[PDB]
Amino acid sequence: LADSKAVLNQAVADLSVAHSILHQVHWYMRGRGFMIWHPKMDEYMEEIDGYLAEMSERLITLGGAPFSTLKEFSENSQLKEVLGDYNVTIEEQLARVVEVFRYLAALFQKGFDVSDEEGDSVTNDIFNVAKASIEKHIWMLQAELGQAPKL
Amino acid sequence: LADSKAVLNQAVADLSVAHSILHQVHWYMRGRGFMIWHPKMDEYMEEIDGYLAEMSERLITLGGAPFSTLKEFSENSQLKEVLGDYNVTIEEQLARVVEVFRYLAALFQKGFDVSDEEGDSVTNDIFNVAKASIEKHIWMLQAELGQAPKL
Amino acid sequence: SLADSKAVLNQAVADLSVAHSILHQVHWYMRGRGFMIWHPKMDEYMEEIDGYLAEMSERLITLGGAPFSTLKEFSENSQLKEVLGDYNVTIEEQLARVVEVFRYLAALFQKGFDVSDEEGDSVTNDIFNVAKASIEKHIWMLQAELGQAPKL
Amino acid sequence: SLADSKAVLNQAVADLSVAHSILHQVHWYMRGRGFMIWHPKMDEYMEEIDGYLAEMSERLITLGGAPFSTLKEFSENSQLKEVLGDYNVTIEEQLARVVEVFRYLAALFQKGFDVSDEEGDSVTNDIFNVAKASIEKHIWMLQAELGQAPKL
Amino acid sequence: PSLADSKAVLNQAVADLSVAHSILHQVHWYMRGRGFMIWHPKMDEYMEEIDGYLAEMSERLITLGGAPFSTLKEFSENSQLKEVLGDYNVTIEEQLARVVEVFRYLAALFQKGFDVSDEEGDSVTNDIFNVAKASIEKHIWMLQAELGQAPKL
Amino acid sequence: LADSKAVLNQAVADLSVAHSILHQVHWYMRGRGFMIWHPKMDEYMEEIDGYLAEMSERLITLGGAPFSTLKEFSENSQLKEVLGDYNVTIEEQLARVVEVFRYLAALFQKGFDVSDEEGDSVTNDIFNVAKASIEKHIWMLQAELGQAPKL
Amino acid sequence: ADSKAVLNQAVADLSVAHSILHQVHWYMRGRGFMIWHPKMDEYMEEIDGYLAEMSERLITLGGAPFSTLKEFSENSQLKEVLGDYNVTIEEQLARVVEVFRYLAALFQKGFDVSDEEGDSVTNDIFNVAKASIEKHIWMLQAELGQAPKL
Amino acid sequence: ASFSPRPDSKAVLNQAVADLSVAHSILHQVHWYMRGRGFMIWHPKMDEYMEEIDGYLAEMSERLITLGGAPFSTLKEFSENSQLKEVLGDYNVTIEEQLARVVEVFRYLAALFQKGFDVSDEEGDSVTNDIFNVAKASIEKHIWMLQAELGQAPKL
Amino acid sequence: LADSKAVLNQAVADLSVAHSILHQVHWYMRGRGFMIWHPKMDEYMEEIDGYLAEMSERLITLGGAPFSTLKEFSENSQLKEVLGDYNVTIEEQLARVVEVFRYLAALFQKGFDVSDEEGDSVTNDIFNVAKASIEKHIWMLQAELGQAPKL
Amino acid sequence: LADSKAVLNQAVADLSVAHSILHQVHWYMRGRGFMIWHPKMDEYMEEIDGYLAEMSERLITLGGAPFSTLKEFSENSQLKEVLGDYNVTIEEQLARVVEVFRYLAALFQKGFDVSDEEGDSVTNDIFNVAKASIEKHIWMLQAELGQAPKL
Amino acid sequence: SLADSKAVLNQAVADLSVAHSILHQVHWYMRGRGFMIWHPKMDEYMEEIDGYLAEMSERLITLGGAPFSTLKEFSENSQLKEVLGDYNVTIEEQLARVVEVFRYLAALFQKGFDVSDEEGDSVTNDIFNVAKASIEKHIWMLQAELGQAPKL
Amino acid sequence: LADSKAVLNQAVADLSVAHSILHQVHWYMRGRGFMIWHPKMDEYMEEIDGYLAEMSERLITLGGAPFSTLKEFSENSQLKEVLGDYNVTIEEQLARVVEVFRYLAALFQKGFDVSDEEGDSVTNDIFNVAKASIEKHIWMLQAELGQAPKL
Ligand SMILES: [Ca+2]
Ligand SMILES: [Ca+2]
Ligand SMILES: [Ca+2]
Ligand SMILES: [Cl-]
Ligand SMILES: [Cl-]
Repeated sequence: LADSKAVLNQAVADLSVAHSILHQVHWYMRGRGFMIWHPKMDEYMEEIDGYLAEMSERLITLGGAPFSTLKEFSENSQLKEVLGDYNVTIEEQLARVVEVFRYLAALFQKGFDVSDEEGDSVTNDIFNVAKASIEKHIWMLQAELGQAPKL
Repeated sequence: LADSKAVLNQAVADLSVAHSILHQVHWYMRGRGFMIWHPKMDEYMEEIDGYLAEMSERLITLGGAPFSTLKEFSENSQLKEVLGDYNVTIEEQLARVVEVFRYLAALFQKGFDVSDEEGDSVTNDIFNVAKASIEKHIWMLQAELGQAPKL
Repeated sequence: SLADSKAVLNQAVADLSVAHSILHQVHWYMRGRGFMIWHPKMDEYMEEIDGYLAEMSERLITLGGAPFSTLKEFSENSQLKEVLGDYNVTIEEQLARVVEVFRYLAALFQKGFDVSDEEGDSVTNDIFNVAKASIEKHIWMLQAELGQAPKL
Repeated sequence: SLADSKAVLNQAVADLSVAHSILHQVHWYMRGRGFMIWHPKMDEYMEEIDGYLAEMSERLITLGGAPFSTLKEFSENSQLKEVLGDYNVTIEEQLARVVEVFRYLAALFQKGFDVSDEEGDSVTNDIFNVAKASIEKHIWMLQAELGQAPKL
Repeated sequence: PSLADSKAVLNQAVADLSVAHSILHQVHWYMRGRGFMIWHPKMDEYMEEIDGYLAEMSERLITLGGAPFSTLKEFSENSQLKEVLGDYNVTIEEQLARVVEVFRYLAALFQKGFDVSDEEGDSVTNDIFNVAKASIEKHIWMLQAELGQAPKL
Repeated sequence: LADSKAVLNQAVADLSVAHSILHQVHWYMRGRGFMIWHPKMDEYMEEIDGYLAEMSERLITLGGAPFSTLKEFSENSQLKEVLGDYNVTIEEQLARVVEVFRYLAALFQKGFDVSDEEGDSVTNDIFNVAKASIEKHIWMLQAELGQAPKL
Repeated sequence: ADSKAVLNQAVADLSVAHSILHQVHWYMRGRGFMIWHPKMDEYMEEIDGYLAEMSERLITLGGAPFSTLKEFSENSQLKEVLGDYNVTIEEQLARVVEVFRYLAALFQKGFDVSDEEGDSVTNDIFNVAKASIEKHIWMLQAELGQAPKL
Repeated sequence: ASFSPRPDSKAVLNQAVADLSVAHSILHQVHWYMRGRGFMIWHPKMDEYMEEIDGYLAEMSERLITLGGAPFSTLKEFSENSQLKEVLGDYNVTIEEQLARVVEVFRYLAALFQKGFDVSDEEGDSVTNDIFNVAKASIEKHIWMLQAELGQAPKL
Repeated sequence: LADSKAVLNQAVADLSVAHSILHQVHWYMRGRGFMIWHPKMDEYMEEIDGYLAEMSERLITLGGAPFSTLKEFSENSQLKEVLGDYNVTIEEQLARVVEVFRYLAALFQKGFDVSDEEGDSVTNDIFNVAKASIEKHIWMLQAELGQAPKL
Repeated sequence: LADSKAVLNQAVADLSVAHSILHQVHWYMRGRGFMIWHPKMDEYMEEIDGYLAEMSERLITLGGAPFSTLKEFSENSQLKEVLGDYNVTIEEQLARVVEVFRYLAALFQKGFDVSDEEGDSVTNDIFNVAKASIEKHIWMLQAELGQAPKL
Repeated sequence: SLADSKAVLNQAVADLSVAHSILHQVHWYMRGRGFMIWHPKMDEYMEEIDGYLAEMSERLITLGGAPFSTLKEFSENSQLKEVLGDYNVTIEEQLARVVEVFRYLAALFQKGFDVSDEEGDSVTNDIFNVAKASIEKHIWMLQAELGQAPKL
Repeated sequence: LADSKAVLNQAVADLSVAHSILHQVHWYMRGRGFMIWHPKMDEYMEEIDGYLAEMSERLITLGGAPFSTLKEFSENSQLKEVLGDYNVTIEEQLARVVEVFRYLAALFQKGFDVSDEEGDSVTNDIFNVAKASIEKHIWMLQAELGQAPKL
């Protein structure tokens, strides 16, 4: 992951698995707070989809070839998936979302660094904008869980 | 179409009493979650009013005569009302709404079946659409309570 | 100190609930020339009555009262009288029924205005004033359709 | 399998085309008290009829059929009869004409439902059910304006 | 070339539309009878449309170097429309027929405005009058139809 | 002006003449600030029309008979009109609008007081709301003119 | 009398034009379908708008609009044919051009007749319709690689 | 070059300018420092409350200016003339305590608006009287809802 | 796929793979018509996400457990994925979309039939509504390709 | 036909230079009134662009060939441009806009006359509508400058 | 260590809070020709200042900081000085005061840009860049009203 | 900031000529695809006008003096214009747009570099955002032509 194209493709894989994890959280959620957090997962999925559009389009624009099959996403992503379980508590589900978002914020920092080293300023801006928004979500999720952001 | 007319009128009575119960829950709600659930009861009331419109209008269209006094609603409905009470817990209020919705979904199954037996496809569809949404709400309310829909 | 304002707000909860029921009967059983305009107009009036019901019930809860909240309580405490629906009522008779209900509500709202003013409950007083204003405007328009002066 | 479903979709293409023309005649030639309500109301009904024409023609094409698509085909295949426009028709005679058209359409839509309910094309079946529901609701309202029961 | 007559007819329209607006307001306020609920707000739509022609025609007069009438005295004195005291006892049919008469007058005035501006070569003014006449004549057809009558332009 | 009906009808006349004066200011305006103040007169005319609607409708509702001819407006209004003149400065035009608004605010105080005495609380509120807005405009116009409101 | 006759001619011809456009919309296949199929809907809505304007003006003038499919079909100068899927996009768009050239010519006739009669309201309705139809002719022709050739 | 002279309807309007400015600051503190279950509904609710407070500040400051007054218009003036007390922000506060703080601020404001209602009524300034009445109505509705979240009766 | 729950879960897997395939077509598209069909794939992706929401939520509501990992989607779907290739023509890409949509319409017919025999009229309607819309897309794509729908 | 096409093409050149002049006025404006008049130039530019669209499209429709290079616009326009200068007063700027608009209104009268002579009624209407609005702007600009329109 | 980025964000919280107060003073005490344009313009500028306050305070919280959140803290930490309101200030003087505040904010935002670039806090860096761009554009417009170049 | 100012003014000239070229393509377009690409040129012109506003305003803000005559735009732009020609193929028109956009993207990279060198971070962002969008359009135009972006 030492060129802009490679880190954008890593993000295509990781955002695709993150979307799948968010969807599991949305579907399997139970507990007090469901009525606010279940639809919130749809907002986060739309957010992730937007990152995926910006980063995939930029990769194509640069002459790359985005991963575009579930096998590629699953094999390249560093995120791990588990079977859905309704008995996970809402506190646990929100903590899972924070863990996913911390990973994405770290990936986006890597993308920011790789693109800055290569002078790809457009790609650098894409990762900076996505990092800003995801870190704001981490502050809010952590605040609901009674915690500091701990970036 | 005597039985289709009869089940549409039963729904007019039951939806009228359901709306009154939801209004009670809206007004008397106290406890953590109030700010989400108090306005949610307004959304459920608006939806119940929409079914009351659809079903009353269809009954009139079929040559029936809708119940249209409080006495007729209360005496024909199988839902029981009790005095308002601020000390019902918020989770008990949600379970009250689940009980009302389980009753409505069962009524709408009966309506679906009666209208099918009398060949009244328009009435059958009104009950089918209403049942779908009420069952979806039962899932969400049960999820907030940490439980399965049990439908 | 505000027992009477609370009592008149709860009277309004009952009467607005029965008024809504009567308006619904008019909406459903209406037949006659003018149906196409007055049938949906009843829906507009029902939505407005629901608005006053929200304002007045919320104010009652806010003052530490307990709104009537069952159909039996509305029926027993309202001063309005319901009758079985009948398609043979003329559309002019239906509109006159609405005027009668509205004249009662305007009178109830004046009572609420006076009681709340006596007790110094200026917020409740304004709720009854705004509601009375609009109901009276409706009485003018309904009466005008019926070829009459408002007769307030 | 699909023959009856396609045939009734095409019948509906012809009948809806002629119904649209009849409603346009009513819209244009209308005179009398109620004009200002009922003249624009015919535009609303015409837009609804055009909506069903789009749904039904599109499903027919989708199923491999070929919609009627000339005025001659519409006129020859429709069971509705058109007459010269006449400004002397009374407004209640115009509304009765619309009710007659709508009763025919509701019966056609019931036929469409009947050939597609188990047998035939399930998507066609939903289209005809939604259309029948709305037309029957209009028959109630038109009949109510005329002081009558729906008499379905 | 002199646009004195295009200016004069625009100003005549300023006065007449002002008085027409007042008559329509009277109809709106004093209306009683079956049909009130559709025709009372309809008079508001008509007032708004009359106000729009007032804006178009006054602005064009000003643009042409004219001086619009701008006092009630000037409107009342220069208008050819006559006003009567408001009366709640006028039937809906009579009120609609009064509006028809006002509108036939306006359509006639706008035809005069069309002809004068055409003769003076003022094509912008000409178009303003043409567009206003078209809509007023459409309303006359609709009002007359409510009254069970042909437009009879 | 004896009673609520009478003061409402006085306002019908005075608002009608005020609208005419505002229209004159709108049409005849010339000078720096035209592009702000010419459309502002349209806003003020629309506000005036709104009070005319509220007050006329209330008068009809009370069983009165609104003035409804130009002769009645002109004869009963206390406002005086003069011929339009392009040579009036914009600051004189705005001062003329202030004068009209001070008159209306004073009339609406009279309407407030008469209706209060008669126990006509609905009419009372109409006059109070209208006075509030007109006085706010007097502040703003006076400020443009470099002066205190001086109510 | 002549303005009324040409308005009614337009009622018939616009009715048939609408039917032809609908045939084009329904039977369309070929590359370009996804842009041109919904474009026919826009043209149909525009044609219905002219039909409203022209029929209402005719009624307003004391005329009696054609108001039956048989009257439209018999009085229109446009010819309809059975619908067929085996028509290329270029032939479909050329059909639309032919119908629009006809309408633009009819609207010019309406303009001339109304001008002669001094019916300026009717004159303007024909002028506005002709302007828009001619703009569509340019675009359709351009898609076909052609000049407008009015 | 002196402090605003200590002073009627103008005086209570200016008191409200100071108190609303401090109430806004306290709501903003609650918004920023909020943690605990309920954050996702109450954090944005504070923004709605701040916008509402800003609305009253506009109504009341504009009325004061219209009456020939001179609103407080510096942070020193708001802080020193307000009866509300601010404390340093702290993340360790529970949702229940945060909402209780908002209730206390709103009870104070409703009491101030009753005083403004009473003064303006005595003076015959009916426009000012209505501004205070409308603001009081909405604040008291919020007190009911906040209290209901806390399981409490409104106690108004 | 013997009960409604099983066919709804099959749809969860197949819609998830169909979404991935549509995303590939969106990204790798080249040829005349790109400017209209590239954004059309976004519309189809949103349509598929809509089907997925209706069907997953109904499965949860019925007491089932949706597939919710990429491994589950890949393994259970009958749709096959291939590596992205820019050197596929737009005609080939649209034909690929038609193939996917024919499969989904056939799945929705299976779901319609299973739910119909169970008397699960709500689930039956979800499949019928999705059938109707996807088959309308097949008509349009085929028409662009110069062909009959050939359902 | 030839003369209408020639006047429409003249308008394409003149509107292009007028747009450039108005942009200069927008950019170099300084003085009291900037905050009203700077954005007003944008409204005027948008309106000029609208006439450029109408007149160029009509020219193409008639079989003509619009000027479509800056060289053609500058060489064929009758309007003269000068270097931008911040030192111009607001009132001098507005006067420059009035001069441009007077020229455009005269050109549109010529276009109206020529198209009327040729019987090109569609072209005639385009010039008439454009002239009407430009003359209304001349009234308002002149009013701001304390003057009559002086058409 | 993001000590310096946190510190400059908190400096902005204080300074934006005082700037909002100064703009509110200008809005309230404004008199003179141009009032009708510049009085509401101050509301737009206040809304903009409040937007930057939200962006910068939220970023500070997200980074683990603790925003100033009392009026005493804002006043004591801000570098901007407030004076008592005065109706007798001319429009030109009021606008010049706003320019001076905005020049200060732009310089603060350049400091925040610099500090955050040095510390590698690219998200904070972008927040200050976007705010500086807009404030500088306002300086151009205000100076242009005042007959002057921006003189950044 | 002399060189940041100069590159902004270069962009004012270049964007003005690019808008003229895009207008020519819009007007003279003939061939299959006209109906999608003709209005597309309007979107691209509106976007170019947006950059012209951002860049000109920034130049004014920095104390510069934007080019503001057609002569200055033509003299300073490096884009060459030719006479309009209806017989250019539609695919050649799209390739002409790609050539103009490759030039603009190179100009914007130069603007990014010069402003970064001079420490003008605001101007730097303006150029980065504009370059990102133009590069995205090059991908899409190239894809229509069946080819890679080839940045
Ligand atoms: Ca950005
Ligand atoms: Ca409790
Ligand atoms: Ca060619
Ligand atoms: Cl509880
Ligand atoms: Cl070509």
